[PDB]
Amino acid sequence: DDDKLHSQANLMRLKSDLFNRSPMYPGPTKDDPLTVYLSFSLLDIVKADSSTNEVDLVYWEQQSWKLNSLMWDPNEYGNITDFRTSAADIWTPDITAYSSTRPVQVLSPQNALVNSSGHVQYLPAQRLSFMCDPTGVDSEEGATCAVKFGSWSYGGWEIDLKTDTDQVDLSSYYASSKYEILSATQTRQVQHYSCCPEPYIDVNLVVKFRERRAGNGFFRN
Amino acid sequence: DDDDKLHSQANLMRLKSDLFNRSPMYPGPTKDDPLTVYLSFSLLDIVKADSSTNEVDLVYWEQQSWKLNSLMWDPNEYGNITDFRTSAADIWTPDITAYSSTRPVQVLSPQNALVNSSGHVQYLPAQRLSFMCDPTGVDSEEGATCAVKFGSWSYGGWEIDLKTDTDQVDLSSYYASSKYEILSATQTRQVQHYSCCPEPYIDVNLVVKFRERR
Amino acid sequence: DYKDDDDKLHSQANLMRLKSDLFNRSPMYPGPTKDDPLTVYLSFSLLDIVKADSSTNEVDLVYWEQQSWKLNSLMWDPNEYGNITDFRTSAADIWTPDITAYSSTRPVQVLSPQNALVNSSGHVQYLPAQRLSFMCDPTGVDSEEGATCAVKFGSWSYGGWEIDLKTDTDQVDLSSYYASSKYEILSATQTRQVQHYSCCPEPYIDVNLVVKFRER
Amino acid sequence: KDDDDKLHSQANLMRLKSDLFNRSPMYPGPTKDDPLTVYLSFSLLDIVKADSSTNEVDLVYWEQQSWKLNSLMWDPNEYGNITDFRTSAADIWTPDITAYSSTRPVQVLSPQNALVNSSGHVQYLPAQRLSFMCDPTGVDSEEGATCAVKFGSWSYGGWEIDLKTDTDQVDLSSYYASSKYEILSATQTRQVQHYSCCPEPYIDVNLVVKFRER
Amino acid sequence: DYKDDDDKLHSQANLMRLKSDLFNRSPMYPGPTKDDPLTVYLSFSLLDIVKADSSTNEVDLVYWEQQSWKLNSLMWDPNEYGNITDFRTSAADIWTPDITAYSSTRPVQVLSPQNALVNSSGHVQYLPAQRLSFMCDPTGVDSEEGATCAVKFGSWSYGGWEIDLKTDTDQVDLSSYYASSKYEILSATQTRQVQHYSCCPEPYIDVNLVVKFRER
Ligand SMILES: *[C@@H]1O[C@H](CO)[C@@H](O[C@@H]2O[C@H](CO)[C@@H](O[C@@H]3O[C@H](CO[C@H]4O[C@H](CO[C@H]5O[C@H](CO)[C@@H](O)[C@H](O)[C@@H]5O)[C@@H](O)[C@H](O[C@H]5O[C@H](CO)[C@@H](O)[C@H](O)[C@@H]5O)[C@@H]4O)[C@@H](O)[C@H](O[C@H]4O[C@H](CO)[C@@H](O)[C@H](O)[C@@H]4O)[C@@H]3O)[C@H](O)[C@H]2NC(C)=O)[C@H](O)[C@H]1NC(C)=O
Ligand SMILES: *[C@@H]1O[C@H](CO)[C@@H](O[C@@H]2O[C@H](CO)[C@@H](O[C@@H]3O[C@H](CO[C@H]4O[C@H](CO)[C@@H](O)[C@H](O[C@H]5O[C@H](CO)[C@@H](O)[C@H](O)[C@@H]5O)[C@@H]4O)[C@@H](O)[C@H](O[C@H]4O[C@H](CO)[C@@H](O)[C@H](O)[C@@H]4O)[C@@H]3O)[C@H](O)[C@H]2NC(C)=O)[C@H](O)[C@H]1NC(C)=O
Ligand SMILES: CCN1C[C@]2(COC(=O)c3ccccc3N3C(=O)C[C@H](C)C3=O)CC[C@H](OC)[C@@]34[C@@H]5C[C@H]6[C@H](OC)[C@@H]5[C@](O)(C[C@@H]6OC)[C@@](O)([C@@H](OC)[C@H]23)[C@@H]14
Ligand SMILES: CCN1C[C@]2(COC(=O)c3ccccc3N3C(=O)C[C@H](C)C3=O)CC[C@H](OC)[C@@]34[C@@H]5C[C@H]6[C@H](OC)[C@@H]5[C@](O)(C[C@@H]6OC)[C@@](O)([C@@H](OC)[C@H]23)[C@@H]14
Ligand SMILES: CCN1C[C@]2(COC(=O)c3ccccc3N3C(=O)C[C@H](C)C3=O)CC[C@H](OC)[C@@]34[C@@H]5C[C@H]6[C@H](OC)[C@@H]5[C@](O)(C[C@@H]6OC)[C@@](O)([C@@H](OC)[C@H]23)[C@@H]14
Ligand SMILES: CCN1C[C@]2(COC(=O)c3ccccc3N3C(=O)C[C@H](C)C3=O)CC[C@H](OC)[C@@]34[C@@H]5C[C@H]6[C@H](OC)[C@@H]5[C@](O)(C[C@@H]6OC)[C@@](O)([C@@H](OC)[C@H]23)[C@@H]14
Ligand SMILES: CCN1C[C@]2(COC(=O)c3ccccc3N3C(=O)C[C@H](C)C3=O)CC[C@H](OC)[C@@]34[C@@H]5C[C@H]6[C@H](OC)[C@@H]5[C@](O)(C[C@@H]6OC)[C@@](O)([C@@H](OC)[C@H]23)[C@@H]14
Ligand SMILES: *[C@@H]1O[C@H](CO)[C@@H](O[C@@H]2O[C@H](CO)[C@@H](O)[C@H](O)[C@H]2NC(C)=O)[C@H](O)[C@H]1NC(C)=O
Ligand SMILES: *[C@@H]1O[C@H](CO)[C@@H](O[C@@H]2O[C@H](CO)[C@@H](O)[C@H](O)[C@H]2NC(C)=O)[C@H](O)[C@H]1NC(C)=O
Ligand SMILES: *[C@@H]1O[C@H](CO)[C@@H](O)[C@H](O)[C@H]1NC(C)=O
Ligand SMILES: *[C@@H]1O[C@H](CO)[C@@H](O)[C@H](O)[C@H]1NC(C)=O
Ligand SMILES: *[C@@H]1O[C@H](CO)[C@@H](O)[C@H](O)[C@H]1NC(C)=O
Repeated sequence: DDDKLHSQANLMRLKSDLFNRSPMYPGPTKDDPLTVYLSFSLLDIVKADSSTNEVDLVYWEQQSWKLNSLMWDPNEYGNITDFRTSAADIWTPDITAYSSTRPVQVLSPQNALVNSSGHVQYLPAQRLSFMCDPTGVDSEEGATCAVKFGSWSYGGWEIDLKTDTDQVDLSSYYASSKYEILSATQTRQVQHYSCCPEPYIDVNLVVKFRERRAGNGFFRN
Repeated sequence: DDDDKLHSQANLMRLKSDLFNRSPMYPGPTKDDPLTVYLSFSLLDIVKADSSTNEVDLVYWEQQSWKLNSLMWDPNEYGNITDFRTSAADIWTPDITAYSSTRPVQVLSPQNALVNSSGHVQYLPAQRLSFMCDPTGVDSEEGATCAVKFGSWSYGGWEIDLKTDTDQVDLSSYYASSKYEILSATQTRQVQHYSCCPEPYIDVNLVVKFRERR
Repeated sequence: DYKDDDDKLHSQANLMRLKSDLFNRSPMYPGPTKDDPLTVYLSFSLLDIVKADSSTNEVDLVYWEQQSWKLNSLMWDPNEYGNITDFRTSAADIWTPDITAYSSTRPVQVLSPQNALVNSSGHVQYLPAQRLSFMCDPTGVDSEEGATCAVKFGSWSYGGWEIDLKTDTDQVDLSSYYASSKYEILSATQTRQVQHYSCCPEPYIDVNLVVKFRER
Repeated sequence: KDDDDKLHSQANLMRLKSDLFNRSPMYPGPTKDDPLTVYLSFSLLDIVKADSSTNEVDLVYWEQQSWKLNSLMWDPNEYGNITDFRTSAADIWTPDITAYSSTRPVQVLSPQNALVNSSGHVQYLPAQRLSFMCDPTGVDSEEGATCAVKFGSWSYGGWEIDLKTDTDQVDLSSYYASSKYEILSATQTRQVQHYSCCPEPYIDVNLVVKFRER
Repeated sequence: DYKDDDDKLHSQANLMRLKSDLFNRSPMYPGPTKDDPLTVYLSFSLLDIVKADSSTNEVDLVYWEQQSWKLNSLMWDPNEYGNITDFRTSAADIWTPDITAYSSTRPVQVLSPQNALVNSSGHVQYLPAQRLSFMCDPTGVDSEEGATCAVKFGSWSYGGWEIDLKTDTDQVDLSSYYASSKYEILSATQTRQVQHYSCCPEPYIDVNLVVKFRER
């Protein structure tokens, strides 16, 4: 049972070495660029407001990246290959929804997973209000909306974005939602501004949805 | 007698300082240092059920308990203190969360925890929760049925194992004049597997059947 | 006069010296224990019943809650500190009890600066003004007999062997109640209660606030 | 060269702030032996909402507060002739003035910073949105509705803090011309309150506003 | 590449070194004075008119507000810092101006991470995205001429001798305005104004944002 206090001490020592004994990573630069992978799972479309043209979505947004400053040798740490930590202990990217109408709300505990090769996985669940015209949601063809995500302060030469797939994950979508999903895609886009040389990257989340019509009966999920 | 109670008070200051200021905070469980967390619910009120958004608002107390070796002490060195209350910010707490909440949880009680000499912690946040629920049927005799799963957000079953003492949600505090009456409320431990990973994942499924008070 | 100015200066330095000896000398009070229990006195003054929602069965109440307790670690000899017999300070500088409404439906909102009064015998007086939403069925509010609701207040984490709760009176103070409120108060009472549970030896104390009210 | 003088005046300001704030313990607040006079004045910006279902009204206003501390004085000659500065309100003591009949926490609409001058005067001007207890009945007639809310210290009696007003007329010059509600009059009046339990008098400023639908 | 990783490490150290020298090596900037006046450039990009409330005469606007200024104490020689000419940093790490909307009815809400760009000549660029409720009478929004509203922005505590405000253009940027908004913009202008008060010698500067809009 002295093995247990031992591995606890190894973890404590690892985090102290990583966090306490080095200054926090200052973020990416044009000389030290970063790639952030984004992926979305849509959970629920909660509300569509046709008087303001705002829609409210609940989703999980997976973010991952890699820092050399987060690497270690599992063998000096008693074979710890990964650990959970508070997101406040690490640098995280400034990714944001460009068309939000209210401050995004965080639904999940804010913690991340770091492994020995320096990879970070951060998966905040969020509630978002964003600009969307729901017109046609009460029909069978439904309504279509889009919101773009990306760094607020960094261009493409500092932070690049990529997605693993263009399919947004619907496997967790709430089956009894007021709204059913017809389709959801997530697409990397490159934009330029005349005033500036560098590219700007965003991931475009496009959702087609309609009012769910129920039969009379219990729909179980 | 009044000079004993000053020692008593100094004994706790000393115990608190020895636990909290001497080693670092517990950095969560690991695969080879896993932790069991007991979870149990007491439902207070169903406040609102919204047909327009399909969200329901529950008020409840969520009882969490676990045990840490680093929180143990010998009461004889501490003036026979067997336990104390402390701010929850002073201790590690599990990341248990409702998977299908639609709004940030609202905290209805001061956040303090009880720690006892064998290192067991008792944490009892009272909360208001909005979660995804379709209230249809709430006006029938059969009523409406909703489910919300709770568990660790970031830790798997090899790190945090999750348990209940009973599969019965505690109704003894449920508000008798609520707009909604409770037909049944259950809390069931479930084990889940993802094809992506060998690790089992644990949740407690809170299932509630309810209808408008008639 | 620079004699008056010096006087002012010396008296400020005295209060500063008192506060520094109390607060910066010994670690903050760790809270009460079985061997060192604390008595907390509660009293309520009702200000407005702002609304009653019959769709959710919630009521919103504005009130002032007076809390007071004594700590030996807050005591001083006024002779050593310029004849200061008391002072006002931020509620953050001192231990406060964990008293909470057991049947709130939303986090309680604090309406007043959070400051407390401390006296040389170690007594603390703290009067937060608050707005609370709590579970109440306001059926009958539209009839002469009115509606009745109750909410219990007490320590969330400390049982009766640690914190003992008491009331000055069993009569809620109505003297500051808003005369133009949508609801008039038929009566309000505040009563200490002691509860025991099969599971546990320790008694649990609360103060039970019962308000009977109807539309103006 | 010119950048040198500017650099010097910055150093001067920083030196003054350090001497005032870092080089001494903050003012403990007023006492019976060291009382403080606080000047209060109101400018009404907008009556936003009048809710007849709850009897609450929502006002946007700025509240001017000023007082003088000997411990904020300095000789401009030792400070590069700085006669005043702007500072964060957290850096200095501010009085506990409060609306006694508020129904929700006041919302702060302006950056919280104060102006301090060499003679020790502080000027602090928070812009606020306030919901308070008011019965709007009559708001739909030509006579209008009347409402009053009292402002004063929460924790200090008249022997510690004394309130004064510059004038009994509330400043309307900034009132929003297109507001849903028109102002017939607004007065701000110092009042002395007595309670049976206590020798100490209690001071407040009573803000009375007559208004009607525009 | 392994030596390529040494170079990245070195560049991280350079930036960390830079920030440490700017921030931890001096007391905070105390803000502007009449002897060290400051010019702030303001520009607006209109995003959405979310809601026009005719029962309260409040309108809710989503916009980006670009603020730019220059501090001598933020300058550095890139040659001493590995040729870094700019960096991003948390807005909390720097002084920021007190610019505020004078006719807001609710606290402004921040929609974007608060970080700023600083470059070697001492220029800062801060671009908060915000949602603002302000006093506006939406009458005529359902007609052809539409409705017209205006809100003034400027320093809350500094006069013209300390903070001067400019705009680069009198034209609000509409290129990002949501095409599907409930409301379409007929025009938006942003104009520097100089306010004078009888009581005071010092002028007070503001930027007046005027928006003419109607139901789509
Ligand atoms: C610190 O950072 C700074 C800023 O990042 C950096 O300075 C810049 O460095 C880069 C890399 O050197 C420069 O970008 C390059 O530009 C090259 C083209 O410019 C050359 O040709 C220009 C045009 O000449 C014609 O036109 C003019 C009229 O316009 C006319 O008078 C001429 O006669 C001629 O007809 C010319 O203006 C320019 O001359 C300037 O710069 C040189 C050297 O810097 C200097 O000697 C001169 O006196 C004068 O100041 C120059 O001759 C371009 O070819 C090159 O692109 C190649 O490499 C890139 C990758 O680097 C590839 O993408 C591409 O495929 C090519 O292979 C590159 O884009 C930039 O112009 C520098 N200067 C400034 C101010 O931005 C420093 O180097 C950094 N310091 C350190 C220590 O790292
Ligand atoms: C700091 O602040 C707190 C309050 O915020 C102050 O607390 C007070 O402390 C004093 C001193 O301990 C208390 O006085 C004592 O009271 C007890 C109990 O009797 C009181 O309450 C009883 C029921 O609640 C009741 O029997 C009594 O009623 C009668 O008596 C009072 C007059 O005292 C009268 O007003 C009533 O009409 C009744 O006739 C009474 O309410 C009492 O037993 C103590 O008595 C003895 O000791 C005193 C000297 O202390 C002596 O003079 C007597 O002869 C006797 O020997 C004592 O009177 C008071 O109750 C506390 N009030 C509280 C807690 O709110 C505290 O004093 C402040 N400190 C300082 C330094 O200012
Ligand atoms: C700092 C704020 N920032 C937010 C921006 C905002 O981007 C977007 O909203 C956006 C991006 C790609 C495609 C469409 C976008 N978009 C819109 O343009 C409106 C709508 C809400 C939306 O989704 C992110 C990228 C870049 O900053 C890294 C910006 C660009 C960099 C450059 C560009 O100026 C033309 C542009 C900025 O204007 C400011 C900068 O000037 C220094 C910026 O505010 C955003 O412009 C859209 C754009 C800059
Ligand atoms: C990090 C966030 N986290 C939240 C999750 C969320 O879990 C659930 O929502 C859930 C769990 C059991 C049963 C039903 C669940 N569920 C749903 O799946 C939708 C509905 C709202 C709901 O309640 C907790 C457990 C685990 O993390 C410890 C997750 C799984 C671990 C693994 C799994 O990937 C296949 C899965 C994650 O996708 C991410 C991970 O990849 C590293 C995760 O986001 C959640 O997936 C549902 C699931 C992970
Ligand atoms: C820590 C949370 N705490 C809140 C409680 C809550 O108290 C009440 O809600 C309550 C008390 C007396 C009478 C009625 C009460 N009540 C209700 O039960 C419903 C309604 C909201 C209400 O007012 C305060 C006192 C004590 O904690 C010091 C509790 C008791 C201690 C003991 C008791 O268990 C039987 C009881 C607790 O259940 C938990 C404990 O077991 C771990 C507790 O959650 C509360 O029980 C009501 C009760 C505990
Ligand atoms: C500490 C909180 N405090 C708020 C009070 C509240 O003041 C008012 O509400 C008020 C003041 C003057 C005129 C009318 C007032 N008033 C009302 O009383 C109802 C309505 C909301 C309103 O505006 C401020 C002044 C004094 O505090 C320095 C109080 C008085 C000091 C003394 C008085 O006891 C009778 C009175 C207090 O009751 C408590 C105290 O006991 C130590 C107090 O809570 C307030 O009483 C209204 C009154 C005390
Ligand atoms: C400190 C608070 N402050 C906010 C003010 C508020 O500014 C405005 O509201 C404003 C400014 C320019 C033009 C129109 C303005 N305005 C209005 O006045 C009403 C309407 C809402 C609006 O936008 C900012 C500028 C200056 O402070 C730097 C003020 C002026 C400086 C001077 C002026 O006194 C006459 C005036 C102040 O009254 C207080 C001061 O006394 C020291 C002030 O509160 C604001 O007056 C509008 C005005 C001062
Ligand atoms: C510390 O806490 C645990 C529970 O959190 C206590 O364990 C209990 O032991 C008592 C023996 O009287 C039993 O009532 C329970 O069955 C045990 N708990 C559980 C969950 O089964 C332990 O005794 C506590 N130590 C004390 C009280 O000092
Ligand atoms: C730092 O940023 C400033 C702008 O904030 C840049 O200065 C601008 O340069 C452009 C192009 O020459 C000119 O229009 C003006 O001289 C500047 N604009 C403003 C607002 O002053 C500058 O390029 C940057 N400095 C360095 C050296 O990188
Ligand atoms: C860490 O995570 C990355 C991303 O999934 C993975 O490719 C890598 O193999 C992991 N490293 C270790 C040692 O676990
Ligand atoms: C305190 O009071 C005593 C009288 O009891 C007096 O002699 C003394 O001067 C006072 N102390 C101060 C500092 O005023
Ligand atoms: C400081 O403020 C007061 C008014 O509050 C004014 O009378 C005075 O002139 C100012 N400065 C001084 C006294 O030098």
